[PDB]
Order: sequence, then C-alpha cells, then structure tokens
Amino acid sequence: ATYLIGDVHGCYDELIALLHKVEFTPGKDTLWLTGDLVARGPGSLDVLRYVKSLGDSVRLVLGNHDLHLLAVFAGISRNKPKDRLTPLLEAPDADELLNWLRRQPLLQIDEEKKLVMAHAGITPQWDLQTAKECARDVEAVLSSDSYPFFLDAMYGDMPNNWSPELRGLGRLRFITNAFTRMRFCFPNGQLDMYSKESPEEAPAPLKPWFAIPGPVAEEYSIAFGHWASLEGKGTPEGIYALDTGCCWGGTLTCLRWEDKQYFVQPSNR
Ligand SMILES: [Mn+2]
Ligand SMILES: [Mn+2]
Repeated sequence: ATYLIGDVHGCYDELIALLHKVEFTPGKDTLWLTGDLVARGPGSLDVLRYVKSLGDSVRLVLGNHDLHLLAVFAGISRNKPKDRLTPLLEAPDADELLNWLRRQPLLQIDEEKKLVMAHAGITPQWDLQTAKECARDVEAVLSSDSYPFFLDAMYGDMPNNWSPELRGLGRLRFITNAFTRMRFCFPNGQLDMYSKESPEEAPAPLKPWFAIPGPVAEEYSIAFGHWASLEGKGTPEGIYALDTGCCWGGTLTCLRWEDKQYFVQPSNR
C-alpha cells in the first residue's frame, strides 16, 4: 500500500501511532512524507532517525523548516528556542542525520500513479519538465560540499515571477520559494510571500496556487503539506492538502492512495 502523511514537525509519537493504525509494513508499503519533519514538536531527533532508517520505503520531499534546520546546523542561521531543535543539533549522530537530510529530494513523481509531491505544491507557472529541472538544480546545490553558501543564498522573497531567463541567485531563490514556501498567487501566477491565512481570509486578489489552472495539475494529482491554515480543506479534485496542523494541536493525516482512504491521529499537544 502507499501512504502519504503531512507535516510531522517533530511529532514522533503521533507519527508512529498513525503508522501503527494502518499497519505500515516496510517492504510491503511505501510512505510519502510532505516534509517539515522537524521543529516545534518535541521529537525532531527521533523523527529524523526513524525516517532515515526507512530507506527505499520512504519518499520524502524537503520543506522550509527542514532547510532552516540545515541552515542552523551549517552556522548560516540562528537557532530559535521555539523550534526545539537543540536535542537534534547536539546529538552524536547529527552529522550523519543532517548530511542524509540535505541529500533528499524537493520533488517526488510516480508516473504509474500519475502522482506528484512537493512540500508547498507546484506553482502554476511550471510545467513538469521545468519543475523537474528546478528540483534537480537545487538538489544539486544542497547535496554539494558547498551547501552552506546556497543555504545563505536561498533567503529572500524576490523574484516572485518565474521566467526561463532567470539566472543565478534570483533563480535559486524563486525555485526554493516555489517548492517550500508557496501558498497564494496573484492572478498571473506570481507568488505572494506574505499571506499565510486560509483562502477565505486572504486579501483580494490573492488565490491559492491550486486555484490557478496549471499544466502539471491538469495531468497529475498533486499532494503537498506546508499550508496548515488551509486545514486540509477546500481543494479541487486531484489536489491533496495533507498538512492538518499536528504540531499546532490539530491532527496528523495519512492518506492511502489505493482507495483514497484517510486515517487521522489526534495531536497529543
Ligand atoms: Mn509545516
Ligand atoms: Mn512548511
């Protein structure tokens, strides 16, 4: 079976409880995770140890908090007490865990399922070939010996409009924002990097990225996490918003792909 789970945010107990609910069995089943494995919840260290141990039985995409953790580890960014990352950062296997983490994808595609996963979704300004190329470019910088330079370079809110002519720092920043920070778009598809509210509460003329017809969404189902204020609701057919806010006192959500059956684990918080 194929299971997809939204943002875990260090909620190790809820993750394991949900996987036990569906009798997740590596070798028979595959788990997709939308990223943001770490921060806020108490168990980022246990989450990373477990997910890394799954090997080929898990298909991860990196989220914005995963990248922030990598920036803290590399001395690029300051640790915020609220993130509850110190046990992971101080662990004896931190290097092993974080060098594995930075090598994980930004984008997962299963052609037989016609299923695409990214942390924030797929901007309607991208077709599939472009999304693939952009994921490969950023994955290349993150897996390289010089990844602290990219992590420093990623921070920024501009440019917010895709063009194949984008180059250099702006290109990398857009790619990072599209995969890991996207929520709202302007009518022309340009990213808004400020509004984090639910679709009903956003200022006009902002619309969710998935409300704008895009070439990937016309051919593929898209699963994503990230947007907790969406509460997993309000999406069109073929769009699966899996982040139901577990670390916020919401729930952890698991979707089984074969029958589109949902399983939910209440937050312990
Ligand atoms: Mn998140
Ligand atoms: Mn996120």
